[PDB]
Amino acid sequence: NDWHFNIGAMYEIENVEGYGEDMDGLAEPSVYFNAANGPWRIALAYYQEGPVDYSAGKRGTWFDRPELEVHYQFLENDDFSFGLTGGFRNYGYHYVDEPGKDTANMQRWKIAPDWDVKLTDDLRFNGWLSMYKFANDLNTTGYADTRVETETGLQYTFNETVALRVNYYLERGFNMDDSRNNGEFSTQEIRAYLPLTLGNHSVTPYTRIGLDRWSNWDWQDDIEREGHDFNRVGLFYGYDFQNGLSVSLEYAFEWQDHDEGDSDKFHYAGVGVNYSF
Ligand SMILES: CCCCCCCCO[C@@H]1O[C@H](CO)[C@@H](O)[C@H](O)[C@H]1O
Ligand SMILES: CCCCCCCCO[C@@H]1O[C@H](CO)[C@@H](O)[C@H](O)[C@H]1O
Ligand SMILES: CCCCCCCCO[C@@H]1O[C@H](CO)[C@@H](O)[C@H](O)[C@H]1O
Ligand SMILES: CCCCCCCCO[C@@H]1O[C@H](CO)[C@@H](O)[C@H](O)[C@H]1O
Ligand SMILES: CCCCCCCCO[C@@H]1O[C@H](CO)[C@@H](O)[C@H](O)[C@H]1O
Ligand SMILES: CCCCCCCCO[C@@H]1O[C@H](CO)[C@@H](O)[C@H](O)[C@H]1O
Ligand SMILES: CCCCCCCCO[C@@H]1O[C@H](CO)[C@@H](O)[C@H](O)[C@H]1O
Ligand SMILES: CCCCCCCCO[C@@H]1O[C@H](CO)[C@@H](O)[C@H](O)[C@H]1O
Ligand SMILES: CCCCCCCCCCCC[N+](C)(C)[O-]
Ligand SMILES: OC[C@H]1O[C@@H](O)[C@H](O)[C@@H](O)[C@@H]1O
Repeated sequence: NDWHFNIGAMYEIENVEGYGEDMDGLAEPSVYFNAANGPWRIALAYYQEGPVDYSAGKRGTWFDRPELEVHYQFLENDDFSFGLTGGFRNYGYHYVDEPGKDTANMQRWKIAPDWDVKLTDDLRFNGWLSMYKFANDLNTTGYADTRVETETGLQYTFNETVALRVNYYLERGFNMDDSRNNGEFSTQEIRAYLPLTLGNHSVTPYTRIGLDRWSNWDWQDDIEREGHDFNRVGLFYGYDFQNGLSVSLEYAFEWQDHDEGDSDKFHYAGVGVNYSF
């Protein structure tokens, strides 16, 4: 048909309390492009994660992450939309003072059906399920070869200005390859959002309530990545000029109730820009 394209840049931040120092902030630059015809979406992304910049470069384990995906929109229509994504991703780890470690490259393969089913003129049952295989350098990297993920639930529309999404979120890492044991975990949350849609402004308060969560790792005392889920309240802002230029702001406070002397607390901040054409 016609072709559509986007390009954008997002910069995110993730902190931990207190003052302190617990050590001491992540930074997540990233850029994307997508296109754009028909039931076909082509996407590529570049992401990178590491400690808060200050680079001599005396950094700390960081990692970069090319991404490519293609999405096929089988059926779209007000009754029952259905869709699919295959994805490939590469984690390019660079360890900095982790004895026994220099560098890793683990791949992730992704198969994610998605859906939007009408229930009434005010209720929808939308969602995505996502199946992954992770490939090389697992021992080094700690991932677990297989992982399921899904966020699905109900949307109710008060009117063109206010909506309510309440979802079940589930994330299981497990190993298909007995015997490997590394990165096994399970997360369950309820997620609730109230997308406010005020002309060009867009605000969404939201929250994640953990149902049950267990891991194999970050407690006493392992380093941090995927995944990695916390109770949070957050708010997302978004503005569309109709240029084709949008920007966004998001902030979220996350906690973990504990039995130590008190409890671990996190901050997320996140600005984006997107341009359509
Ligand atoms: C893909 C590129 C998106 C924009 C990159 C983020 C721009 C800011 O880069 C920033 O340098 C500054 C040091 O004062 C700080 O504000 C940030 O912590 C640092 O990462
Ligand atoms: C990644 C997007 C590819 C777009 C190709 C379909 C046509 C849209 O843009 C196209 O660029 C092509 C060369 O790049 C030419 O064949 C077309 O004449 C030009 O219109
Ligand atoms: C720009 C739109 C033209 C369609 C691009 C080629 C695909 C047309 O063919 C489609 O592909 C599907 C596989 O994804 C199959 O279910 C069927 O062969 C068909 O519906
Ligand atoms: C045969 C080894 C790879 C050859 C290059 C292209 C074929 C890759 O095909 C497969 O993609 C799968 C995605 O689900 C992965 O699980 C596998 O690691 C891979 O072998
Ligand atoms: C995301 C918002 C959650 C509320 C929507 C689902 C509430 C579950 O309630 C259900 O709703 C159906 C629609 O009338 C009723 O017909 C069912 O009998 C009832 O069990
Ligand atoms: C509208 C939002 C729906 C919330 C549903 C909460 C209960 C979900 O059902 C869940 O199915 C899981 C499959 O992994 C089981 O393992 C869990 O025991 C069960 O709680
Ligand atoms: C994972 C790194 C942070 C990116 C967060 C994107 C915006 C806020 O996270 C939420 O995720 C949902 C996924 O189903 C989106 O549908 C919501 O609109 C969005 O508010
Ligand atoms: C995606 C590309 C981003 C380029 C952004 C360049 C603009 C720099 O952003 C700066 O914001 C500050 C607010 O604290 C103001 O004080 C400055 O006037 C402004 O230049
Ligand atoms: C189960 C229904 C729950 C309603 C959904 C509202 C979730 C948003 C959380 C609000 C936090 C934002 N606030 C109010 C502090 O500004
Ligand atoms: O569509 C929302 C997307 O969010 C991402 O964070 C998930 O990893 C994808 O599987 C999902 O499709």
